[PDB]
Amino acid sequence: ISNVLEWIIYTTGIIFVLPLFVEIPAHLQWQCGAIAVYFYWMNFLLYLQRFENCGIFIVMLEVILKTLLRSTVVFI
Amino acid sequence: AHMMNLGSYCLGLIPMTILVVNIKPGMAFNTTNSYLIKTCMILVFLSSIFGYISNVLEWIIYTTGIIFVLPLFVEIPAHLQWQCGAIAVYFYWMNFLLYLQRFENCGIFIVMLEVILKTLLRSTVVFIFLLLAFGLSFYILLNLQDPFSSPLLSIIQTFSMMLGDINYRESFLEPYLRNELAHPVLSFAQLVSFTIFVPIVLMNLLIGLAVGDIADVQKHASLKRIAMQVELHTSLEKKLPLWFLRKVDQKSTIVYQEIPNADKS
Amino acid sequence: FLLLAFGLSFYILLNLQDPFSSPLLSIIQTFSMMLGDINYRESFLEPYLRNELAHPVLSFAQLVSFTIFVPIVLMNLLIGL
Repeated sequence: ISNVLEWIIYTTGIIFVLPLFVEIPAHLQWQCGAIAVYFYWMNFLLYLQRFENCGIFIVMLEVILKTLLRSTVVFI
Repeated sequence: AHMMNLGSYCLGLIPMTILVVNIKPGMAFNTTNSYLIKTCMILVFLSSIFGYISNVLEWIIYTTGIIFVLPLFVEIPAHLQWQCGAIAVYFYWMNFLLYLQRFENCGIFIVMLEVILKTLLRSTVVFIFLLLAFGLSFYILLNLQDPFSSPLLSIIQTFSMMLGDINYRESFLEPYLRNELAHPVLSFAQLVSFTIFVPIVLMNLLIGLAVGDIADVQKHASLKRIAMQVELHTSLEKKLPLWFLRKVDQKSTIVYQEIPNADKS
Repeated sequence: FLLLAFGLSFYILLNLQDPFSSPLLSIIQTFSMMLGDINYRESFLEPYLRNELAHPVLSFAQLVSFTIFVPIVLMNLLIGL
């Protein structure tokens, strides 16, 4: 749900910008930057869940995706 | 009357086809058949000014038509003119669909398409943040490789990726065996996540909206159509002068796949 | 009439490139393009890096519009019927 997203996003943001305050490998930092961006935005969708125009769209998408995961265990 | 309006638009439509089918793409503006072209050209220039959602379409189409044929009355760059010709053609025809919105055979089809497309645009703002996010993630993981250089290429590429083909599974594999692509461990994960979130689920949901609303329109389709014809005749009746009434009117008629039973209250 | 319109637009933007020479090839090509594969995203990209293809600015727009109006929405509506 939303709170492990709130966890992961911040920690990856931190790795993303530490090397101003230490020396660290450079590629690694750049690497986990990718994850930071991606999770960042997709998380941001759930904030856009609220309002009127979107507000119906996303609940639809979350529910359909949970419906997807039972299927994903059996075709996994 | 109706056809007459179409025709005013029609003697515009067949021109475009003739000019761009007959000659040619490239030439600054080219050699016989010279009359076919002169006639159609002047006819178009005149077909443009007559009148001057649907009205910004009525704006854009005419102005682009004008750029399309000015260089007979000035010197201008040639490629530019040819370029905005493309837009002119495309918008031209798609606009023409809305005139075909009227009548019976089509008359239901298109309202369906416009409504479904508006239903599409809320979705397009929210995956214009989502697909954008994916766009950038793929931007970062493989822009050693070409094409992924620069943001814009990446996002447009992923956009194309939505459709169907992945596609360009000749773009992970070969790097990976090359060992060119950095971050195998993560990147494969990225693609499996990607297919869990756009090729399959998003598409299916969009399909879901499609089916829901189209089903809803067809549920009481007949009224939408007949309300189209009555509306048109009432808003034709009011403008035309009273003395041109009965005639035409028989107020009688000699007599010498229609509408579905299943819908009911 | 609609797919014909698209056919001609792609006719004008990339008929330096082959196949788009002549109307008939173009319209049939776009027709095939409806199905699914774009497909032939090996037909914009490489020109563009070549810098062969004229009108990048507009043309990319043309393809994004195109995918908004046939691969996704039209197909889904036909599915709807």
